[PDB]
Amino acid sequence: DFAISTSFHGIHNIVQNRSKIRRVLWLVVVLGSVSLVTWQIYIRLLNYFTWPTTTSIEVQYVEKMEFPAVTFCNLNRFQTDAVAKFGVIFFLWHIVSKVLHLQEITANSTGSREATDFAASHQNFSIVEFIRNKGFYLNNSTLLDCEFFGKPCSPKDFAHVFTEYGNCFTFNHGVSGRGLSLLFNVNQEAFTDNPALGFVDAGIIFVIHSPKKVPQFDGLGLLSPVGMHARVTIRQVKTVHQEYPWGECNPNIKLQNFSSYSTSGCLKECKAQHIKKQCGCVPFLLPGYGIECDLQKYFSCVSPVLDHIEFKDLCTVGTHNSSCPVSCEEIEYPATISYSSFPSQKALKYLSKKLNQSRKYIRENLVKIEINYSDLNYKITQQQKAVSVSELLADLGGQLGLFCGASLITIIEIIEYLFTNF
Amino acid sequence: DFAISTSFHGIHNIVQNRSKIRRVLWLVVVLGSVSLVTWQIYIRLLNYFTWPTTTSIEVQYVEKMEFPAVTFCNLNRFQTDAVAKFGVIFFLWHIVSKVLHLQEITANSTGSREATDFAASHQNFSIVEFIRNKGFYLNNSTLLDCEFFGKPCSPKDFAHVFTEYGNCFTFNHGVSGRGLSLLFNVNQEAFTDNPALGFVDAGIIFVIHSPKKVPQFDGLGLLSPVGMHARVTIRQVKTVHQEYPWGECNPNIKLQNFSSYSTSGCLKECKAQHIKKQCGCVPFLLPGYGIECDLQKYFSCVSPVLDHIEFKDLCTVGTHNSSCPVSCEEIEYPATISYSSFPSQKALKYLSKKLNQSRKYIRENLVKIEINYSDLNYKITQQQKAVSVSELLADLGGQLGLFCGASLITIIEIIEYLFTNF
Amino acid sequence: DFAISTSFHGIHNIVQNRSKIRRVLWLVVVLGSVSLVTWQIYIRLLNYFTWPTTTSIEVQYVEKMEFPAVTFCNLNRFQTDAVAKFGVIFFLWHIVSKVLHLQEITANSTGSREATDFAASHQNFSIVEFIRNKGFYLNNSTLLDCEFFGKPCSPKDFAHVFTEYGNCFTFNHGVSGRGLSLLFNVNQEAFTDNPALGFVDAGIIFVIHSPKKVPQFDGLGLLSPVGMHARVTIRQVKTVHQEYPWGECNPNIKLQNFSSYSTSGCLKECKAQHIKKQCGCVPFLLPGYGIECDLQKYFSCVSPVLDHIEFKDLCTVGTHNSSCPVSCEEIEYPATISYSSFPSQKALKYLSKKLNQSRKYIRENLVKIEINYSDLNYKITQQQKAVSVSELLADLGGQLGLFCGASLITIIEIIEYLFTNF
Repeated sequence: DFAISTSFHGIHNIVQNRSKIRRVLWLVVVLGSVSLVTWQIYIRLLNYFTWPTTTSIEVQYVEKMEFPAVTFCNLNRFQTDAVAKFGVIFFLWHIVSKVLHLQEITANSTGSREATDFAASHQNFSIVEFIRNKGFYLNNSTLLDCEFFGKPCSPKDFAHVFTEYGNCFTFNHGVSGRGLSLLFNVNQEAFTDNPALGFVDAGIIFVIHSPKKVPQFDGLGLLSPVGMHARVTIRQVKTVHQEYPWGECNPNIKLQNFSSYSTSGCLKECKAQHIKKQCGCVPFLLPGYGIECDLQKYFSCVSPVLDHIEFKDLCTVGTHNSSCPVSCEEIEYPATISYSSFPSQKALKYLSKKLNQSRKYIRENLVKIEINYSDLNYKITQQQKAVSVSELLADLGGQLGLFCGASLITIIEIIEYLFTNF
Repeated sequence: DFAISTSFHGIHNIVQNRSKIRRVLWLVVVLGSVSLVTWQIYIRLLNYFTWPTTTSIEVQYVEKMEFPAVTFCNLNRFQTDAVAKFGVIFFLWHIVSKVLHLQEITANSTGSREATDFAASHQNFSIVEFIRNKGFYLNNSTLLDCEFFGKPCSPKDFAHVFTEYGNCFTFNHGVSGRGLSLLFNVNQEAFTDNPALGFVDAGIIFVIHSPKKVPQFDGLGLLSPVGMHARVTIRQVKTVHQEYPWGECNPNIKLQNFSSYSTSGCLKECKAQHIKKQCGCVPFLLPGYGIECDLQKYFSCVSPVLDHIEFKDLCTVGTHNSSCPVSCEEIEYPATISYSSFPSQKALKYLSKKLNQSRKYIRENLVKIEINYSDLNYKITQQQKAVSVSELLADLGGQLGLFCGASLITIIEIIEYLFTNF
Repeated sequence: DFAISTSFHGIHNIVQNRSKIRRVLWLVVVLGSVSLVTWQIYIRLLNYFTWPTTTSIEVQYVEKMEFPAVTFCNLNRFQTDAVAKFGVIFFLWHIVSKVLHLQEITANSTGSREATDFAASHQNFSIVEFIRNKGFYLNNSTLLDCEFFGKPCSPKDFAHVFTEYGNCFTFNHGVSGRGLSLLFNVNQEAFTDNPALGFVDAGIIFVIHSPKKVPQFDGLGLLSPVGMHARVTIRQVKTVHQEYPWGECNPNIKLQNFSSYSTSGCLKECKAQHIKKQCGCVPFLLPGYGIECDLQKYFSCVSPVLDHIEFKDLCTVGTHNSSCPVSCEEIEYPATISYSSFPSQKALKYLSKKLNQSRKYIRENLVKIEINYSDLNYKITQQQKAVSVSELLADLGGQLGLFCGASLITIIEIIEYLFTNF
């Protein structure tokens, strides 16, 4: 009956051939293969739900490509004559800058006692005004030369930015073997800072970032010494992550003002929100999230909260569980650096006359940098959903067909046959 | 009739079972699944024609492996006494070297006016002869020490090459922790060049490349300063690209003399052809493509053409559309550089007596380099044709079999049945 | 008969339809597709046995991650006053240290003749005791400052290790922008070594490695000069290899004491075994493999054997054939280094008073290092068995079903039908 009609292989022999050996043997093979189908399909479905993925890598030359943004800060942060009689500022800036650098601060120290006593008295003091006026600055005396792809550029092409290093200036703000070339005058005789707080090195610190991202110096910025010429070759490396089941991304999350999401952006936004809860003001190093806090509130309100946030781990990053998951698309600019003695014996005496300064000054103040695109200047890494629902529906077809030659229509036939029997 | 014979599932129920509920319901399921097959197969075929690809990465230690070729140039390009009374050469070389470095040249400048007036008069002048004789050279006084895998090597092991930096010498021309060790004497007192043209740094510039490729310094070469010891660890990174439909490669294109194709080689060959069209001679910095041009023709014929070629973008690179597509196989040598103070207080007085020169001279002239193979010194990235025609023919079989249990024979049966009906 | 029962498509037409055109044509299509099945399946099986693989890449931020171990050595290896009257030690250490550095040694040289004459006489001499007492040491006078994630650390946190550089000390032995910060005092006035043997540079040499691996300096260690501050950013890059058929790994091999396998560990264990065969003692630079050899046996027994081992290539590495195959899991710490002038003009006079030494001493002795984790501090590369037996059994099902709609049950039916005919 159903054996002659069903397309399930084997069963037709069971009824059609009634020989004892065949009538019994054929059913055994039917049972044997049928149980094999269930195991194989089970393995297939089990593997699918693990959410496997595979990656694709592309590397190419991009003749005309968008140069990134680069921000520069002086390793000496304050004007020498603006801090000679106002040494308290180093501890005040340390406390105030605790938002960006989370390095802890030791209470009862001599420095922290002087600053606290000062803040309680000089409540008018505006740290932002002081640091803006009495810090590093881009000027004809500070940026001796600069060129972008052979076109001269001026200090007016740099946008000012605040950072734990004080005033910082970013270039290119919002071809192989070509890029940005600069020449700085660190002017150690004019800019200084406290060495007792760990600021001993002299030079320029910079970070290369996308124009849409706020630079994050921390302990991550690159360095360049005085008296050497640094050649930096950068390559753009982009990576794409799948959503939570396949990757750690989470496109649902969006930052304030619906701005493009970035892991660093979430952390800054996350911290700013908490500080605005415990205290009614936000530090000026987190610009757009509200009002600026007074000097005193840094010691009383903002400082304890930052310790609490770190202590309770309220700003986790990374996994999708984290408050700041990995971004869907990550853009990175790996760099390799080589050095040459910048002032040559011929050039040393040429610059000495041109800049009207002694040769000793030149060797100790001038920093020369050169950031270029390599030849193979592009690379994309893609995470791919190895198998989709359409892809799985093919694999299950092969196994089911291979061992039994069945089909979804065959299953319906069996169910109908069982229903009649019931 | 055909229902009892066709293997297309479902239809057998339509005719065999004539019950109103079943006779109608079964056809509905047949129609439902049949339309599902077309959508799924359409998605499969649509995805196939996108030419997807997947990559494979292999990393391994190669005990005995072919060391690449390395070429060195002095950052000071001319002998001091050969150019003291012949300062015009700096602008002459700048104009002549415009083939390699495409940096533009400002007309009406004082330097360019003197050179042009000189060229109009000294038409006998042979720039190649001058630069070859009056430039950098490898000698016992310039290459103090050199060793390759523990075997001493001599200046005779270096092959001379012309470059925008003048005379350049390449080593190894056509094991972990071992490689090439060198010690140079830049001799700033003997080699100089114009700082007003942007040559201010002193040291050695070199590039690591395959022995079959002409070095391309441009703004891509690595640097090494005087008075420091540079340790460079290299790793060979090979990548393979599929043909145009799957990748950007194009194996059909081949260079002159059927030489191995390379993106840089195509650019040089492309430029040489155009210059030979507008002008009857080729610059000597493009060696094998014809005759050498006179000094005057550089100012009159070659220089304007290069601007035109860049202006019209006649030498695009990268995509398969480009005149110089990406090579099928790319070999790259990423490098990481570390530095130490080369002359120690003990060695400084040892070299002072050995070389019979003052300690000040040693600190400002000697350059020490060391290029080594890392432990994990190899890596291959392969682009693979994810699905071939054989691979696709399995996926289409699974979907067709799964939802209808049909086969290419089943389709022929339907066509024949329709033909009889027609 | 069998045509009406077999599920192999096409054959049913052969018997059922007896029209000359159809009776013959249908069999032709049956034959045509059947031969196509064999070719397609043959291609599938042939491709499977090549053992293809595909790779997956994951990159993420790890907020709290295990910092690696770092070991430091001084580029000057011996105390100046301990070797002034005992200059033979340089050649003795060169011979003894030949186990780690395999650089050959020239017999009949003046140095090797003095050392050999000394060894034959001073057979009591214990090289291990001398180097331990009369070498580099970590001390308050040598490690001026050190901090780990903001927590001060002391010389007692470093574990002593022997190396070709003499005494070496490893930190962290068995968060983004944070790590290890150090300040060394190379004290060139106290440590020296032979420049005639190729030790001319002064500074610090270090290698970053997993805590479970013995450091391998060789020509692979990183460098840091005196008078500059080096910022090292590291990222953990882990790779996994499949077994021999798919990759070069070989999990069966295990080291002595069933310790975790590592390519470098196998080489050290391999060499130690051979030396213990030809000679009855093992060098103390291979610690755990047996007894220490006498001073004389280094010249007589150990030295010739090492040449023989290298000459006969008894310690191959890499491929699964090699005596020391690639490890199943490889952990690597790529690093990028940037530099700044360490003593600023403000800090130079601050440290001069603090350390009670002249400014010239500071510039020539102090080394500052800083090893940090980057933001994207993790990465895993996985090699995957592209197709398993379950995966293959789907592809063979699609091809067989597509062209003939057959199944493993169909094949059995044919075999039984042929048996009856036979």
